[PDB]
Amino acid sequence: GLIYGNYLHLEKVLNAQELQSETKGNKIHDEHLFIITHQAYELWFKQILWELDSVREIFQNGHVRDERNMLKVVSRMHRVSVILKLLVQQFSILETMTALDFNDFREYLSPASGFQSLQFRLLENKIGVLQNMRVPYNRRHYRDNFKGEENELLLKSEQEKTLLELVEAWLERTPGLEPHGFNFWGKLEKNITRGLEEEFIRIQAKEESEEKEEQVAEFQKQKEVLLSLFDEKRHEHLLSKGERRLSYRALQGALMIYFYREEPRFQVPFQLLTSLMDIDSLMTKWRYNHVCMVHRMLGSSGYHYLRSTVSDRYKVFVDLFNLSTYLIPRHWIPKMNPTIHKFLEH
Amino acid sequence: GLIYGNYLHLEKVLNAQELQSETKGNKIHDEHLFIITHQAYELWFKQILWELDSVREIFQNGHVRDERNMLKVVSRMHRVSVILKLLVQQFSILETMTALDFNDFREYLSPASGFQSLQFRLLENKIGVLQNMRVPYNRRHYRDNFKGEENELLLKSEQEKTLLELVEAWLERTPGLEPHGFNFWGKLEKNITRGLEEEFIRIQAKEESEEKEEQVAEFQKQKEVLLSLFDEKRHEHLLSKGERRLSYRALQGALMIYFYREEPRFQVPFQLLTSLMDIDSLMTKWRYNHVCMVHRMLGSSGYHYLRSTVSDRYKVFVDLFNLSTYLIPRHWIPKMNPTIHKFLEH
Amino acid sequence: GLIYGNYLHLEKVLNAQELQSETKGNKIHDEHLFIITHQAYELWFKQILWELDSVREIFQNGHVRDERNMLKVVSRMHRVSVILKLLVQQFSILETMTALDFNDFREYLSPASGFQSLQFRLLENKIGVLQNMRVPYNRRHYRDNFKGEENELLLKSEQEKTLLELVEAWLERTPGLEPHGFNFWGKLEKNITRGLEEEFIRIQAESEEKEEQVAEFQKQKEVLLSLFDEKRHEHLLSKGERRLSYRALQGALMIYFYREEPRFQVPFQLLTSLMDIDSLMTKWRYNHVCMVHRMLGSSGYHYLRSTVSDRYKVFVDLFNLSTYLIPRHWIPKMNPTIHKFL
Amino acid sequence: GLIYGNYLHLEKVLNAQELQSETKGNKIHDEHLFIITHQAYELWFKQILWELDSVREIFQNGHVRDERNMLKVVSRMHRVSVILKLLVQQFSILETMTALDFNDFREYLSPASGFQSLQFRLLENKIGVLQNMRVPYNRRHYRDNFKGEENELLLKSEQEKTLLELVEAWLERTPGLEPHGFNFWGKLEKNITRGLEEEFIREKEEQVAEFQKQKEVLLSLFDEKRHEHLLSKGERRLSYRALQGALMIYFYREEPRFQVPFQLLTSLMDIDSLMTKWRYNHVCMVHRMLGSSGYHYLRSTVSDRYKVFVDLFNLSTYLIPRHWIPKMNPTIHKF
Ligand code: HEM
Ligand code: HEM
Ligand code: HEM
Ligand code: HEM
Ligand SMILES: c1ccc2c(-c3ccc4c(c3)nnn4CCN3CCNCC3)c[nH]c2c1
Ligand SMILES: c1ccc2c(-c3ccc4c(c3)nnn4CCN3CCNCC3)c[nH]c2c1
Ligand SMILES: c1ccc2c(-c3ccc4c(c3)nnn4CCN3CCNCC3)c[nH]c2c1
Ligand SMILES: c1ccc2c(-c3ccc4c(c3)nnn4CCN3CCNCC3)c[nH]c2c1
Ligand SMILES: C[C@](N)(Cc1c[nH]c2ccccc12)C(=O)O
Ligand SMILES: C[C@](N)(Cc1c[nH]c2ccccc12)C(=O)O
Ligand SMILES: C[C@](N)(Cc1c[nH]c2ccccc12)C(=O)O
Ligand SMILES: C[C@](N)(Cc1c[nH]c2ccccc12)C(=O)O
Repeated sequence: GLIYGNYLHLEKVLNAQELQSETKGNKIHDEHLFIITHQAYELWFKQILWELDSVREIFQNGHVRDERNMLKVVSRMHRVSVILKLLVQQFSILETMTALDFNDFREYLSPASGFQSLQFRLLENKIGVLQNMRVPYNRRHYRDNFKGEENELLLKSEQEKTLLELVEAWLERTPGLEPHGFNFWGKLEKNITRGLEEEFIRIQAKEESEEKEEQVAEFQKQKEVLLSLFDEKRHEHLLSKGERRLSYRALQGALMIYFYREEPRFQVPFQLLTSLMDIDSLMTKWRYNHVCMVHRMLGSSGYHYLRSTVSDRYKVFVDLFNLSTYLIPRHWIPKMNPTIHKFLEH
Repeated sequence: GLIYGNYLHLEKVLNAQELQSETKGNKIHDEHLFIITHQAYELWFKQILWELDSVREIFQNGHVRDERNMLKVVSRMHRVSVILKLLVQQFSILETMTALDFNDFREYLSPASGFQSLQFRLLENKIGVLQNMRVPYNRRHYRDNFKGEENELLLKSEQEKTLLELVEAWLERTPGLEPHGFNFWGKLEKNITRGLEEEFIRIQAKEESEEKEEQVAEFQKQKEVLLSLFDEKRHEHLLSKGERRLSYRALQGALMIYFYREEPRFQVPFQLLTSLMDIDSLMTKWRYNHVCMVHRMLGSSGYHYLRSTVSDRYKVFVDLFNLSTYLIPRHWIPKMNPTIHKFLEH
Repeated sequence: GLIYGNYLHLEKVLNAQELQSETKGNKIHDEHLFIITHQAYELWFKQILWELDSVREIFQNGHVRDERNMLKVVSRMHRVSVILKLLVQQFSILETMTALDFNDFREYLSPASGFQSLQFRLLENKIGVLQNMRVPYNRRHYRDNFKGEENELLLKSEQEKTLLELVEAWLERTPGLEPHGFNFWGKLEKNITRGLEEEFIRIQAESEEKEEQVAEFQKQKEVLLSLFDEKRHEHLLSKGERRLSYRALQGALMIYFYREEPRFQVPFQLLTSLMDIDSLMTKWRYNHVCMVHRMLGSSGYHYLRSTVSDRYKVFVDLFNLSTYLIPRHWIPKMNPTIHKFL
Repeated sequence: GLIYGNYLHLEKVLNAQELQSETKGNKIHDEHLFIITHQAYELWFKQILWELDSVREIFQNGHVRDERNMLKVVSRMHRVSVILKLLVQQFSILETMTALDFNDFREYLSPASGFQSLQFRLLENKIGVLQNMRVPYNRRHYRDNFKGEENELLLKSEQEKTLLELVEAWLERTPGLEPHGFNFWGKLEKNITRGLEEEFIREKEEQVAEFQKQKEVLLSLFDEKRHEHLLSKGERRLSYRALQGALMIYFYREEPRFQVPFQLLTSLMDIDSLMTKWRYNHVCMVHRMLGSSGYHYLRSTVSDRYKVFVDLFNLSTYLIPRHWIPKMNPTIHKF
């Protein structure tokens, strides 16, 4: 019969700790911590990949089309964000190691680095970090540090469909964008154009003041932004610059879901969007906590490379965050009368 | 040169995941989570054992006598409590698994259980959980479930000196208890006896009242407690009953440190005492969070056994917690005379 | 315009700290911490009541009948559990206060206690802690400590519909229980009866294993069939060992088993959140007890230790549905025919 | 006798919630959360100020000279770190509010802002954030937004001695720096110079290239003028002597007299870290709520211009082999 230690293959897991300081005849106690910490990180990366790959497959193989599967999708994404939340907290363990003490074994580590985490890279890639959007380290590609089946895996990760791509595809199919249907984008442009007109009238009416002057300038700004939403070419341009990532139609789908999130069919889809943003947030918080530690340990340069990874260029779903820019009054939102509610009702 | 994956023997760590559901031709997704969670726990237990064993050795080998080593001792104990804090939070990850989903692979796990965690047992033992006071599960001894070098290791863990025993030894050597020296115990008994007398007079003077009675009743209770501290035989009795764990002299040492904690030589010792209590607390919080989950997963015998492990019967440093019972007014505390104070400097 | 400090009425919030040790001419530093900690707890209790009362209203006014409201309901319940998670962590702040230091101002507190938190009680009540099932303190009822409008509010809180009651009501209306419809309960009894038989046949196929298998089977059979004894339920209900109506229990199990069906996805989330709130409330109680121990020693401790029991778990029924888990293949197949109803 | 609600003045605390959305006849549910969150933050800031001011006083009144007070000092600093850790987690509560929902009451807030947290500013100042090194928002001074007793308090907070200043003073008095005593700085320069030479005596090019880099850094430690210059720029904060005291404590931390002082240094760095983490978590949220200047201004607060104890972090840069560290034989350890 099956025993715990065997079920968990602890013969492997708990015989994987080799202090290099010890191997070279100068055992340093805190090296053990350094080893375990990373090994735990790698376990959890493996788990995250497990969840993420599973969700990619649900999209890739069209199961997501069957909306019964949305609960599973959101659960696993949420689980990823829970794991990441932990991985952030896990830095607290390694903060128990002083720089002075780390200094006593750092030499036996050269020339190895976290940079060589295949899994971390797989994770970046599978979520949808693009190579053109990557900061080079020492003017080199991240993959040039990897060889063999490893380089092969990393390629597959780059070449196979990312979560971003798969979500984009799914977002494009969001119900309500059909011009022959609810014509969301049309109704939205109209309602915003109308609404803005109304507002300008209001402001013009205001008695010549400095508040008014301010309100006028504000209006100009908002009007610009709000209408920029309907400039597909602006989008295509911002896409090429990598300031956006999602297709124009995917963006429409996402905003559809934002605005109509209470409608039954969009309740769990809205949760998914939230979770995708959570993953981006937590990944960046991981990067920041990593930076903050490397600083404490090595001083001021990897530090600056790392500091550069704490940017929106590494946020895959930055588009979802930026939909907050285009928030309008609720009353401007195209009406979902019972008439046109049925298509979003399950 | 050295590569990350090799340094961390990831060839082992990341090839230790064997879904039994998959091995029996019915892969269940959430099983992977269950495996990784446990594997992470076991990594961290290993680290805790590493820290704990190191601190045990510092005591057993008299390095703790050189007070330079106190910083190291407290840091590592604190590190243990930081890890435990994390392990408690780690349950949040496994709470992402529904009971319904766990039910879909629980069959392939029989007859294995967490009970078979050698390391968890080693940890209990090395801290100082006593078998005499271990709740039996289904009329079984915990060790009877283990065989081979495992059973051997568990025995060694039981027989070799525990942290409690080693701390006890060290506490017995606490400066200030010397009757021919500061005579803390003597001065304390005197000051308490005197103080209590004084209070009684205060109350006796009061006029008969329900208040007076309420006060007299309280005084009797306090007097009882405070004086029970000087009944060595009561202690020896409670020791045999396992309601206390520390020698009478170790108890004196601990209270010495509590009362004079601001004195330089006692500052880090007091920190150590705090950390020992923290470890007990977090260990029991681990047990409670484990229970809370087994309930959500299996419903309500195991559950009840587990609920019973969340008791003071498992609290190794219960004596340190209970020194709060014997708090006296500050002014009752034997004054540290300038000459005397010298013995607590470095 | 509006100023931050005024918007937040900080003239009140940040002039509410009066050290009693200082008022009596012996200021103790750590008293300040003790005050702030509690004040923060109370702020968050107020917020929890705000969320909880809002959700109660959505149920009581029948808005929950319109399923567009489910996202809001689950978000606010989830928000409650997030606040509670914080309130648990908040104990870590007060653990920075030593018992020795607390001892230096404890006297100036008498005879006040956390016990007198009106809000904590309102929260217990509004979730659905029953007075009859409350552990007595000092051989007396919790409310005897309260007077005036406070006692009045506490009564209202006890008498007005609890979250449990309102969820019960809603669970009773769960689709699928209709005997004329999917007849879940019927199909379930049948499928379990059948499934158990099939297992016995497997088992009937002598060994140590066999001995074990049959013992397991016996209990499982007992448990699973006990589910269909409405009388046992009504009995356990009167004993307060269960809380939900038998019909509500059917609704809940319906949702468990068919949770992936779109209409049940967010409802299942709600059930999970209700259990989370119970769990976190218990974790708060445990962390409270653990601290009172470190501070006062060894007995309110014992009273408190008694509050960490199933007597205080309002949705214990939802936790215990794990007992009645069956193989997936036993679950009545959700008719593609009528699937559209769900 | 005393009642809980009265002891805690809950008549004030629990009657301080005024939804502006409600005051203007359009109550929005999530506004309540926004209010409470901030109120909780402010309570905890008050507590932090209480701890911090107490520690400042222990330094300023010379009690820290009596080393029995070090336990109290480190406990309270650690307590600050624990509160800050909580305040970081507290953002998770407000993350339960969607941008869509926040949008429904944001209007009733104009023109109010977190910027106007007197306490947050008092906290920045009392720790030792320098005004000249503060990034302007909208080409404006932070204090310009405050008037009355508030502006007065903020000034006092700027003018009275900061934690940094008080720690600096104390670090300068670290035992061991006496040239006539252990003569740490000399022993250090000597041992380093010697060891570096030996290394030179000993890919090879890259190693030599690295050695040159190393040597540069290590020797830069003894350039008092470089330091004084970097000090005036505000790229460093501590006096040259305080820096020596700190490094003394780093290297000899195991020595009993330095055990708790080393803990203090660690905690000062922890407070810097946690303050920055607060700033970052605030940013990461304003982004999800407002989208996009504020975000970027805030991203600028995650600069080391806001790290008061940056000197303590950077002592990791000047790390030598242990065997280079001047030996503390008990005779000269007697202290
Ligand atoms: C003492 C603690 C640590 C130090 C000093 C440290 C140092 C560094 C440095 C300097 C780099 C930049 C590449 C290089 O120059 O070698 C780096 C990158 C990295 N580290 Fe760490 N690290 C630490 C802990 C960790 C931990 C716990 C993880 C967990 C897996 C980790 C994972 C990584 C990863 C994945 C990268 C590449 C990041 C990217 O390219 O965006 N490191 N680390
Ligand atoms: C699905 C999650 C879990 C379930 C259902 C579960 C179930 C159980 C049960 C029923 C027991 C009591 C003994 C028995 O009946 O075999 C037990 C004990 C134990 N479990 Fe778990 N467990 C879970 C997760 C974990 C995790 C994450 C750990 C991490 C190491 C763990 C470690 C243990 C240990 C060490 C014991 C023995 C405790 C003692 O004897 O004091 N379990 N578990
Ligand atoms: C020094 C810290 C604390 C001590 C010593 C303490 C002590 C006690 C004691 C002894 C009781 C039992 C009733 C009594 O005998 O007076 C109690 C109950 C209670 N305490 Fe605390 N407490 C502490 C912190 C807190 C905090 C931070 C809260 C936050 C609100 C709190 C809330 C309560 C509540 C609500 C009760 C009633 C609980 C129930 O009946 O189930 N206490 N406390
Ligand atoms: C909906 C949530 C929040 C939003 C949208 C928000 C927005 C902003 C913005 C845009 C700024 C930049 C200054 C300005 O434009 O007025 C700011 C600054 C600030 N916020 Fe917030 N904030 C939020 C929550 C909080 C919370 C919970 C705190 C906690 C008290 C807080 C404290 C501050 C502080 C202290 C500043 C000034 C920071 C500095 O100057 O470094 N905010 N906030
Ligand atoms: C396993 C092994 C090593 C690491 C590191 C890591 C990375 C860089 C390190 C280091 C540890 N100790 N010193 N350095 C020097 C920094 N150099 C190295 C590369 N060239 C320029 C920067 C992090 N995680 C690990 C896991
Ligand atoms: C690895 C493997 C298994 C586990 C468990 C665990 C423990 C008990 C379990 C279980 C999983 N699934 N069903 N049970 C039945 C409980 N019974 C068994 C003994 N007789 C009464 C209770 C926890 N962690 C694990 C790690
Ligand atoms: C505000 C004020 C006080 C509290 C307490 C609290 C409650 C009871 C306490 C206490 C603190 N310190 N000692 N006790 C004594 C416990 N018993 C003794 C026997 N008679 C009844 C009281 C918790 N939160 C508070 C907030
Ligand atoms: C109480 C009241 C408001 C706040 C904010 C806060 C600050 C600025 C906000 C906001 C909320 N919502 N929108 N803005 C606009 C940002 N503008 C203002 C200045 N001009 C450029 C940026 C945070 N905490 C609060 C507490
Ligand atoms: C049938 C569909 N699930 C349509 C779809 C796409 N994105 C959505 C978001 C919310 C609701 C529905 C959708 C599909 O084609 O996947
Ligand atoms: C020399 C000594 N380390 C003395 C000692 C024992 N316990 C203590 C507690 C606090 C301070 C000192 C001690 C020893 O005998 O180990
Ligand atoms: C229309 C309805 N909301 C039906 C209902 C009740 N409970 C449920 C649980 C899950 C799904 C639907 C329901 C009502 O009658 O309120
Ligand atoms: C006597 C002294 N406490 C000297 C002092 C300053 N910093 C220190 C650090 C560690 C040890 C001692 C000191 C004082 O003058 O305050």
